[PDB]
Amino acid sequence: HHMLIILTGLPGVGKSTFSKNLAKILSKNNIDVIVLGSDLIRESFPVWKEKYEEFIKKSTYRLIDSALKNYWVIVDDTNYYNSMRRDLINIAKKYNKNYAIIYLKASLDVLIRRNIERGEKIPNEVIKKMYEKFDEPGKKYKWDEPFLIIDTTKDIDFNEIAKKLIEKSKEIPKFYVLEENNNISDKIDKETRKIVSEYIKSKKLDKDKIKEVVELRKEFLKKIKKMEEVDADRVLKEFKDLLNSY
Amino acid sequence: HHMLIILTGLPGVGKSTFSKNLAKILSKNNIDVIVLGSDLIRESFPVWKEKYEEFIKKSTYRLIDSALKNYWVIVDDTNYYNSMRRDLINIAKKYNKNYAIIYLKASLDVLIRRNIERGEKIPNEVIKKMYEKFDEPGKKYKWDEPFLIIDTTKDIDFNEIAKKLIEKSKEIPKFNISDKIDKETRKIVSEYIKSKKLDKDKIKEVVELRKEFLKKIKKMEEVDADRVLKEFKDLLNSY
RNA sequence: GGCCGCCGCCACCGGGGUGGUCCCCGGGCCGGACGAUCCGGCGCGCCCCGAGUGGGGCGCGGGGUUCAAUUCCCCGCGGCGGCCGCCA
RNA sequence: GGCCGCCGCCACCGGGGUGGUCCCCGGGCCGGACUUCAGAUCCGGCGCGCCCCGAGUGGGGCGCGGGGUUCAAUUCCCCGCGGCGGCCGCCA
Ligand SMILES: Nc1ncnc2c1ncn2[C@@H]1O[C@H](COP(=O)(O)OP(=O)(O)NP(=O)(O)O)[C@@H](O)[C@H]1O
Ligand SMILES: Nc1ncnc2c1ncn2[C@@H]1O[C@H](COP(=O)(O)OP(=O)(O)NP(=O)(O)O)[C@@H](O)[C@H]1O
Ligand SMILES: [Mg+2]
Ligand SMILES: [Mg+2]
Repeated sequence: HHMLIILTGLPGVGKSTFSKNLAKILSKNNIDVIVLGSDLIRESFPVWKEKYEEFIKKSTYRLIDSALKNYWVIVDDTNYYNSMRRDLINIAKKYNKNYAIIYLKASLDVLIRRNIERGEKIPNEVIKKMYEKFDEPGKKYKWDEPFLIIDTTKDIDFNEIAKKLIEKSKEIPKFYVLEENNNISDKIDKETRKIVSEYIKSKKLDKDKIKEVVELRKEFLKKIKKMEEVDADRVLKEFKDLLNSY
Repeated sequence: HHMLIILTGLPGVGKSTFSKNLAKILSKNNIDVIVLGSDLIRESFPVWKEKYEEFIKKSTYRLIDSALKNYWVIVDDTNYYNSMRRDLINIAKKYNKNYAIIYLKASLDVLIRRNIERGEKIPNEVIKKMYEKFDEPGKKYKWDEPFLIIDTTKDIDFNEIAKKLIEKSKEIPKFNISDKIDKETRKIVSEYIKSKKLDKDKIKEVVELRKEFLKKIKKMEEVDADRVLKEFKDLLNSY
């Protein structure tokens, strides 16, 4: 069906650009997609202020969440922390939708250069620190491993990428658990095991004979799971008797 | 406090531009303000589709709503219908905040000119019809009356506008027994008048009789409906 | 990136049990005796034996307890995860 | 923009009620009743208009937009004037 696309990468690596191109392709593919990012709101404020961020984070997540109920969502954001990427995944987990992390990278070189061409709104010094404190996706959690790693300096086959994503959208997202396909059959197993250990201690057996006692139980148990009705007490005696006449 | 500023005007009249300016000024005035408009989300879609509108509307209102809890909010939208403007007011009504409608005007001429300059993404034909069906703010409801009417063709004193708004933000947003005796006695009198067909002079007395009785009772502290109503009926029968 | 938790380190995969030199359930695969069925088996390393096919022995991160450790204790490696680090 | 509607025209202001000649509740003011002052108390009252009497100061008549159902209209109905709203129309 539809899925959540999480982007991750340092400022200026080309995330927003990426989003719009990827978004157009996906459209041509008859896929309703929307690009959401914290900036949408953050930049709706004439000025920036630390106190705004709480609201911004909350407002952004709400959009993604409500948007993910009906459309493909490409999250255009830094997500330089893994716990952020997690938060975004829990949204897809919540609506049981497939999710794909796309990590865009580029050498600090290209980043500093592009930031200078932007007026250096964000001090080069910051860009440098972020590059260092950035959480390499996949390095800590397997759920964090990137479905793709894109190098914005080289070409990009948006058609191939769109193809791969669509195919993953069709897969089954197993976020938590499943079952595929008793007590008495089990109690006989456990008990016979203890009985065999008792017999082995009372006869001070050697390696050779013990292996027969073990095979003796194996044969015994096989003969029993063939019989329909069985009683713990009864069987356990037939076993002890079998061991005594060994 | 903080208030909800509603913008209204045809596409290209200068709404978004207006918002950014008004927001900057309000900022220097130590006021936390945010600019929100349906376009924010609509344009987050690579292409446009009728079915997106529902989400776009709902998602936008949610933002304005959650934003108006902590910040001033300038709604940058066309809102060419009054029912739309109302729906935004209901938000301010909900949080009991002041609201100010700002109508941006411009001759069809300036609009068509500006639309051409934008690539005419919106066919001129459309701009023309929207102009012909733009609900003139105030024309139907007093609550719709514009706090201001701005002509984007002439200059704009953002400092003056900012001052007026601030001042309006400070204004205040607006948004038994004795009775039962009166009612019943009235009924009793109508009943008595039906069962005896009195004369003009006579009924005038019955009415003055109730008048005097009622006055005598509003003097007594404790009273019981059932009880007094009986004393009245008895007084009626003994006259 | 910091803190902490669960698990694996018995050897086809998954799940589970267990002081027995492993075992049970499901799946897969291989071989032998007879075509389905019956029976046996399954990884890596090292060593011995056989002209060869093949057969057999030893071991399974380090150490402790024990007749015996996959299991129980301490340590080491690894797998997975949780919380938080939040325009940067 | 389309469709539907509410309130006032009882009379200090606002809300409301009720076929009883009006009233109920809150506000404001004026005055009477207990003051040097001030938070308070109970109680009478409060608008508009046309005509007349004060040979002086005040009081008297009647009406409360037009008509109808009525013994009685503030109330119920039709219209007028005055004030206000609801739903919907939705990139456009
Ligand atoms: N594939 C690309 N190759 C070269 N330059 C690119 C590419 N994509 C984007 N750019 C340019 O790199 C600069 C930043 O791109 P942008 O998409 O804004 O990055 P971003 O990560 O979204 N930035 P930010 O939102 O601040 O984190 C602009 O000059 C883009 O035009
Ligand atoms: N005060 C102004 N005087 C003259 N031109 C203006 C003014 N304000 C804005 N413009 C120009 O008018 C064009 C559109 O302005 P814009 O602010 O986008 O209007 P809008 O109503 O927000 N448009 P839309 O979002 O499509 O409804 C741009 O060229 C603006 O620069
Ligand atoms: Mg960006
Ligand atoms: Mg605009």
